[PDB]
Amino acid sequence: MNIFEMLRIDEGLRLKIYKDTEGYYTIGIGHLLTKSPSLNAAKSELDKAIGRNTNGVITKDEAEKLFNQDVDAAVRGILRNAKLKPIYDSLDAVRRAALVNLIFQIGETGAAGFTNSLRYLQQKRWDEAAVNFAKSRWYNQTPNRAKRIITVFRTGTWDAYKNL
Ligand SMILES: [Cl-]
Ligand SMILES: [Cl-]
Ligand SMILES: [K+]
Repeated sequence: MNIFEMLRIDEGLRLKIYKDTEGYYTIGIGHLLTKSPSLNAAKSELDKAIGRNTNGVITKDEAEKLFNQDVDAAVRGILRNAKLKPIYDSLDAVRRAALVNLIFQIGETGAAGFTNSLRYLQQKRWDEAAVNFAKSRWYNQTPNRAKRIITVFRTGTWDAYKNL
């Protein structure tokens, strides 16, 4: 288990544009294209991203390329965010992966509302952090995925992703 295998499980792989859990145009391994309701707008974003006129369809290799860029950028942004970097640095590698996964899904701005939960993680109050993370729109909207991420933050093990 590692961050890529973890996010590959949570996001799946689709080589044609599709709508994510929020209704937004996405492709590949959870690569958000745009929040716009315009398919054409999403297709333009895809072409920009891949570097060619794709028509809404990409290769597995291309999907993987954007995926690598997304995870890298996610970690990197965590490191530049003063509200997140200290949390990240305080955790072990397993929990760190859980935090990258959360940000990949909700974005830094999304995480702005997780100050309390993040603080419990920094305090290493695992159970409390877990309880706190569940009290969120994120949890309510994607509970199965959230449960997984929360168990990871709670135990520091990949048990929730085994058998997946
Ligand atoms: Cl991109
Ligand atoms: Cl879910
Ligand atoms: K997805």
